[PDB]
Amino acid sequence: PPRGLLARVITNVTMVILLWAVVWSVTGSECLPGGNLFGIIMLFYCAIIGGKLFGLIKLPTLPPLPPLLGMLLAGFLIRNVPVISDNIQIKHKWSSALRSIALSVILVRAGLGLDSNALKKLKGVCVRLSLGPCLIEACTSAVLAYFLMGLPWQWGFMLGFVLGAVSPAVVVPSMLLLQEGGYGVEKGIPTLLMAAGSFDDILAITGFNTCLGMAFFNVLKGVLEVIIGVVTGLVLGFFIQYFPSSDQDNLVWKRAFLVLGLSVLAVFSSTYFGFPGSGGLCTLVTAFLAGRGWASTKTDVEKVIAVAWDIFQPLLFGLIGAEVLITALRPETIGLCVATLGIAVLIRILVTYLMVCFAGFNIKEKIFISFAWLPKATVQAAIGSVALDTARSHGEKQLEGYGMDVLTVAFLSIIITAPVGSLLIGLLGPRLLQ
Amino acid sequence: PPRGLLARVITNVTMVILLWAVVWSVTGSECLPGGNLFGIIMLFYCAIIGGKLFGLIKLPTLPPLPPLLGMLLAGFLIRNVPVISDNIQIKHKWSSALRSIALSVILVRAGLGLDSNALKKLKGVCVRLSLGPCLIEACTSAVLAYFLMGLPWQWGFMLGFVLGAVSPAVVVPSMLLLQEGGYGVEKGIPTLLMAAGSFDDILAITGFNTCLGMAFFNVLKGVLEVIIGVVTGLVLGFFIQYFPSSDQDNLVWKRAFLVLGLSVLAVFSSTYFGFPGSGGLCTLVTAFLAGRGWASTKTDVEKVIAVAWDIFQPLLFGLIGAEVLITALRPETIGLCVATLGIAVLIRILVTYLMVCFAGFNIKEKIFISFAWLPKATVQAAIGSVALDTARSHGEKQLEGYGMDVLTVAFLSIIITAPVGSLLIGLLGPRLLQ
Repeated sequence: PPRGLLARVITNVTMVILLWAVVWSVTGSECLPGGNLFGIIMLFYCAIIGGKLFGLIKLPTLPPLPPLLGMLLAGFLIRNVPVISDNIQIKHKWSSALRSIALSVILVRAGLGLDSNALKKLKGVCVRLSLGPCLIEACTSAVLAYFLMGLPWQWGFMLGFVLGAVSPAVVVPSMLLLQEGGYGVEKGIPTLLMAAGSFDDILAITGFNTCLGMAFFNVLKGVLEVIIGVVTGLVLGFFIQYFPSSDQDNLVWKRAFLVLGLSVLAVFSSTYFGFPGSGGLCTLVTAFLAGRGWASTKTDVEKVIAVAWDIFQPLLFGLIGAEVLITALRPETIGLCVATLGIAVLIRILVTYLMVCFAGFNIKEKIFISFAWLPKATVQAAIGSVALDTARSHGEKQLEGYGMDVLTVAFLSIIITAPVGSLLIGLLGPRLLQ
Repeated sequence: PPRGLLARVITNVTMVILLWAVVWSVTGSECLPGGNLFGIIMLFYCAIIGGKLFGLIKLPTLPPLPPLLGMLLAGFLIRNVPVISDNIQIKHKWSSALRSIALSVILVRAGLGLDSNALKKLKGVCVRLSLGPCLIEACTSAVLAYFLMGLPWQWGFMLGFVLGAVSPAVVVPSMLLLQEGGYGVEKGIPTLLMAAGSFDDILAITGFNTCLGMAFFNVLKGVLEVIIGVVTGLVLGFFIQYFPSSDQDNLVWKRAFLVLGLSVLAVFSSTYFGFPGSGGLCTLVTAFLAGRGWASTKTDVEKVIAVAWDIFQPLLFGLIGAEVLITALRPETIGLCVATLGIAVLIRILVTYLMVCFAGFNIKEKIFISFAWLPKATVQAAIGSVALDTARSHGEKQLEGYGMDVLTVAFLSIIITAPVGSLLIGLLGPRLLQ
């Protein structure tokens, strides 16, 4: 009599090797332990098992253990071991492309899940929260960094823009899960945070690019990117609410690919044209415009996108933590960098609390919004790599040394504020605004 | 208001180009019109539309037009036009690999649909039908060709083996439709023809290889191929009836994928090792062992394999008909080749009729069996291409001319007897054994 315990494993093993051989025939060395495709699958599995372990094995009693910490730790262990990192290697273009795709997935889901009429009721708070804390934190961090490390204003201002950048990837999943359940009456608070933390990305890169050029105009170029992004999103919006009608079938599957596929294509086309970052605004506008014109087909396509986002979630964080090979063990008095990021994070809490004292937020809503700007994600990692690449083209040792310090504080910030911030908002949601 | 008729096409077009752009990013090449992957998709679509046109627009009134004729014409047009020959091209390695995969699909489906206890009731007639008419037809064709074309016995014997060959790639779909429909009482007649005309490929290639070596031992090697195939099939048979059990879930998809993958792996492993054709019998034995196990999910997985076979059927015919550019317009007294082909077909009818006069087949069954061995398939094309490759390595003008003549008659035979034979058996099914 066959045994189910000894038959499930055998069947799965045979299926895996059979599928492995098929891809090996069409690719070759990629499926070999040393290759790109093999590394992506192994990194995907490593991130999956890391998330499961962090939350089901050693989870804390009262606060559930978020999988974000496990994903970053899994990527850190993979890259920071020469024998392990030898087999799994990923090209820079694939890492950048996967980052752009995953970032587009979380943005379109936020726009699709955003509630209408929220902008009309309160738009000033969203604009002030998008511009206010980002500029104040960058200035305060630059001043705090100045006269402490010795680097000039060109490096100080550049570090401030990189350090202050709210990341949609780490906040949107928290808001949508909270919004689906809901505590009390959600008066647009989840929509306010989701929309506000999107325009920040454009300003952060625009300031970073302009400041980088000074260390080597672009201010007007960034404005054109915002204008183009709105126009491109608006044009694509009318072609998703009109061509797909009730006459067509398979509405759930057909239109989910359409909105997601155009979102990915828009970002790559904008980046290839010469003005990156306009795609991030285009997908949000396209998703918001589509929701305006959907025939109550919101939750139908939300489930498909949610599954797609859940797939890319381990993949996105795995790439972020798998690029710390250079500074694996380089003790260079990192305590000073901790103080610089810690003060700026502390200032970030205070300024965000101040900006939400106008109306509506009486007592508890101020605290939740202030703590919702803690986590950081790929946005810092992408610009940080670009700064290193520009530095290591015609720069001498001093420029290389300064660039290394920027990487250390930027990587450390993602290690600290991302899992703690995501964990804090998860447990404080049912404990602050219920 | 949007119009569904004018929007469905637009939605489909946008989806296709968006999906096409995704492949462009993943694959650095093969996406342009000059790529081989683009040609595969075009050939697949051209064969699909060709089959639909031949049978739904200009179909004859009483006899339905089979799609086999349309597939051959569609492939012929693509290759036989100079401006449509260089823009779209397909490499030889992919064509050879796809032929083996398509051949494996029809073999496993034929074995799965085979009726149990059919071999035990009458196996002598199956062996005689497999060996008798095939060898006699090859000998008669060589003698008939001799004293007519002037080629020596080395070329005459090789032509006879290539000309005389029964392939299940065409007859099995006709038999399965007959089995599914049912007329009167089916005493294993469809299964008898499928089983007898399944392992004849091994004998055909063994004779071709033996004759090629003499024209440049193999008999002993061919016997070993049969022995290895039976042993591999027997061992693999117990691994599909035991490991996949009712305890697991999604048996329909899991078992169908498992048998398809193992069949492909066995054929590729045998071909790469140095003895091609052994995997052809191995999948038949493996399917027979799976059929004898009686998993009770035959019809559940037959539909899935039938859909897969229906997908690969235009692809297999498209590759065969896309290698006729060499002999597009070469008038070299082809009437003699037609006469030799007609006599060989006439000889095949007589010998097949003689071998089915033992028992059971009273009047109508003899006619059906004789007409069931007329259609031919890729078996001739594969060996014919090998003969051309061997000829064009150290051969002079006379050998080159002889090799071209062998291809012309072989290509002509496939063009004639395959669609006419398939059409003839299709209309005679409900009119002979009713």
